[PDB]
Amino acid sequence: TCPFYKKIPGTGFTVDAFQYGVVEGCTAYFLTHFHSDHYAGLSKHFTFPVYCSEITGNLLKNKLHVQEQYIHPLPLDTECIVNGVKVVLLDANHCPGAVMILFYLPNGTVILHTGDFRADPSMERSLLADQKVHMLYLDTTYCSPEYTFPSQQEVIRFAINTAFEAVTLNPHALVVCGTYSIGKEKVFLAIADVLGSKVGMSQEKYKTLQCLNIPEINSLITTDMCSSLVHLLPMMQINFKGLQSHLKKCGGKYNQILAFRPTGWTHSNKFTRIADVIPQTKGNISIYGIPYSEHSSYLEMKRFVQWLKPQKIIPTVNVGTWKSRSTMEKYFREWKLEAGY
Ligand SMILES: CN1CCN(c2nc3ccccc3s2)CC1
Ligand code: NI
Repeated sequence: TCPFYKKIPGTGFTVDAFQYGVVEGCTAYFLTHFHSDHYAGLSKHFTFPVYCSEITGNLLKNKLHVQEQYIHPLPLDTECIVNGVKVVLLDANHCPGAVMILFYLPNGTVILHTGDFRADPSMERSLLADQKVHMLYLDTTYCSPEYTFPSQQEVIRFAINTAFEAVTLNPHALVVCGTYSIGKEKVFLAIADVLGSKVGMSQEKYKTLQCLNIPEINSLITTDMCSSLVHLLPMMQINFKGLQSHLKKCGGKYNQILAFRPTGWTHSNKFTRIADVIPQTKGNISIYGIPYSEHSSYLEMKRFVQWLKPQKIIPTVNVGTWKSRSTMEKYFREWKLEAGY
């Protein structure tokens, strides 16, 4: 059964609620983004209206084979009426196609649902500017002060400089990058750009990327592995065994692998600066864990919420334990007392 924090009161709407069968009273199902925990339950047999971004709709049609008659893409930054209620989709700064949803309820209440997001000061100059928001359904993934990590720009500078140095020292080195979902494409695109290569990948991953409206994508990616010196592999293969096995398949073209595992936050962020990050190495294979996050840091989350000044916050992540709920509630109250709302 569908939990309370996925229902929008005063409407027939749910958000990211496809794994609960027919939700009683639901006339429109919104999907914030194409990540499996959020789309869980969708398929070609789904027969209710789904509202989403254009990019999310391309993935629904081509990857999940949802019938076109049920896919309702909406443009961003545009007031739309859905089943008698005004809504707006805003860019979430998460993965491609990810949105936040503003709902203007018939009674005058305004609700913002962030979906998954990485809060940024640029959101302060979206259509949110000077918009009173009564209720905030908040991506609380990293809602504790220990969760620190660098900017995406800093992480990409590290990855580009590391890959360029390694391949310039050894032109027979291969670069490999792990993936298990959409998101974090800048990691492999930026490395391939500095090396003068297309990114090589499976047919299935190529299909996924073809759905993402990335400018000049045909110039950047390929299924011809032999033509490419930056390869994408499943995240599960980014280990010494998996990479040794891959190197064997490359027909003596390469004698070294440099691999990247984009993660979220890890406990080494409590000790080691991005500049000082070192790999794990065995023989001619080295593996870097890089903290490329598509969720708000604690500090980014706190700034956004203190700017927005919501009357009530409903967490959508870390909801399952009393300890995590109590921790989040304590921070919301600190933030409110500090800023005066
Ligand atoms: C059994 N543990 C319960 C507490 N835990 C977390 N609490 C929060 C709160 C806010 C952000 C993240 C977390 S993780 C870890 C698991
Ligand atoms: Ni997500």
